[PDB]
Amino acid sequence: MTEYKLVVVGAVGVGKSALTIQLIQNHFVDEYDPTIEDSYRKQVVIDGETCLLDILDTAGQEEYSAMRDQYMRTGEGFLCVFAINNTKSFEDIHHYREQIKRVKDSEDVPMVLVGNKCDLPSRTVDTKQAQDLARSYGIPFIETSAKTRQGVDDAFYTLVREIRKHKE
Ligand SMILES: C#Cc1c(F)ccc2cc(O)cc(-c3ncc4c(N5CCC[C@@](C)(O)C5)nc(OC[C@@]56CCCN5CC(=C(F)F)C6)nc4c3F)c12
Ligand SMILES: Nc1nc2c(ncn2[C@@H]2O[C@H](COP(=O)(O)OP(=O)(O)O)[C@@H](O)[C@H]2O)c(=O)[nH]1
Ligand SMILES: [Mg+2]
Repeated sequence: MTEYKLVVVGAVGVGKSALTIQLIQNHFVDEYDPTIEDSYRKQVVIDGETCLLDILDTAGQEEYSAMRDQYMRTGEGFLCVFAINNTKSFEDIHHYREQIKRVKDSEDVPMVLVGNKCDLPSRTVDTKQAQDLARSYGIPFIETSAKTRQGVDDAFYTLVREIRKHKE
């Protein structure tokens, strides 16, 4: 197996847990303890490669430590998640990218921008806005629904592809 260490980041309530559990366990959790942080492992084939995905679903308080810095820099690629009905979560993306670039000490870290909850009727964050930000960082952008499972496999598999590209 090729191992890939993925970290899922973004504001409380954007659906980091629901995206992870949809990929790992194939069901939608309506309630998942917002404070619970953990890593989940999944064997999957991506473009014919047998991959062991090790996925950190981030949680807890805004706390900076040498320990947390160390845990975060073991990530090889980052899923940067906002909700399409949460303007603040979209505005917070830059902050998360800056903390990733800081602990990785690099301007090129594999990353995918994810707009989650695309099943929801009214959006406050337009696809074009998110596309614009993705093009600026030079990363892929995908809209997902942890609820319907739309885009979920594609989001994680696209991040693995970015990590492969980075390896060259
Ligand atoms: C996240 C993250 C994170 C990385 F992506 C990379 C390296 C990190 C190193 C660290 O020591 C700490 C973090 C980290 N951990 C938690 C974090 C955390 N919490 C509270 C909300 C939910 C959570 C799961 O994101 C955990 N929250 C934030 O920023 C939240 C905002 C909202 C209030 C003001 N904060 C600053 C901000 C902006 F836009 F300026 C967004 N950062 C965290 C962080 F950088 C790193
Ligand atoms: N409608 C809808 N609700 C979602 C989606 N993803 C997550 N949720 C809900 O949004 C809330 C927060 O999700 P959670 O995964 O706990 O967010 P986290 O704090 O980022 O882990 C929960 O009530 C979830 O059921 C989605 O794609 N569509
Ligand atoms: Mg969660």
